[PDB]
Amino acid sequence: GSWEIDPKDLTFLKELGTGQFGVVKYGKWRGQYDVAIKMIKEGSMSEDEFIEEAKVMMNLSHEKLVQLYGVCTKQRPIFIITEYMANGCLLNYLREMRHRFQTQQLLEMCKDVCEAMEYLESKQFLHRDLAARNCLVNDQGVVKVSDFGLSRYVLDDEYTSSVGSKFPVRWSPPEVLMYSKFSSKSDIWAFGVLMWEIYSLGKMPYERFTNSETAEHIAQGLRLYRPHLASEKVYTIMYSCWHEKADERPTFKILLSNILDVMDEE
Ligand SMILES: *CCC(=O)N(C)CCOc1c(N)ncnc1-c1cc(F)cc(NC(=O)c2ccc(C3CC3)cc2F)c1C
Ligand code: NA
Repeated sequence: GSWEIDPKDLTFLKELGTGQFGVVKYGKWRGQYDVAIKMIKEGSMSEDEFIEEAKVMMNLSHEKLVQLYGVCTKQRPIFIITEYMANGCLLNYLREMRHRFQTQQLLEMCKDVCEAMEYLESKQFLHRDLAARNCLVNDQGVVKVSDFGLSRYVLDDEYTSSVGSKFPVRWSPPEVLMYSKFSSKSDIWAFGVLMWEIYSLGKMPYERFTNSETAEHIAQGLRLYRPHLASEKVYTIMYSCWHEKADERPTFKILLSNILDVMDEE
């Protein structure tokens, strides 16, 4: 009935880990509904800017998005209440079950993310930090996209600056690195890297390079190799995401149609 949640309705049960804004806890809303509670660390977020734009994020609704339930702002620290995902982040899930993953399950993961991204693209809403660490897995093995657009409110120069140690260089196209030009085509690039993370079973992209060496090699035309579990058709799809020219990259609508074609073929 309102996006402002009463913190007295929340029960804190277990710490889930730490994100870009600090501690995130698992809990219950009104003792029944499972929730993730982000406890926004002091000085980690542009809180006023986030609160002013929160309603747009609140209205984003799709089955493949980790839902934003509401906020607790009449306090300090503020809370962000989200959908809880029982299997945690995709990156750790891939690493934990690595040699038990089948190619059909890997394709299904790509499809789930692609559907979420096709929806964000239709809303002209940028994720800005799409990667396996920012995708979550529910109890049914469904992959959902998490923390879309939250990148904009980070107060941490190491993360927001392209020359910073926490900036997601390995998921960034050249126009983001050089010109800070974010678009649905920069999310396309990150999605290609994410497909590679899925098919490589959670390997770090360009592991033999530093962040600076990655940016340099990519600018010179180097691309991620075909993972062992990726077929020629799967590699063609992820590779199409890495066109040097943003306008020559496919849309998420085109990517989804290509993923469904591979699914129907196998
Ligand atoms: C990858 C490891 C892992 O499993 N983690 C971090 C736990 C996932 O836990 C979780 C669950 N199970 N459901 C919903 N939400 C979470 C969650 C927990 C956590 F500790 C951190 C986060 N992520 C963030 O808070 C986060 C990360 C990155 C960014 C970048 C600026 C965009 C923002 C942000 F809020 C989650 C989602
Ligand atoms: Na192979």
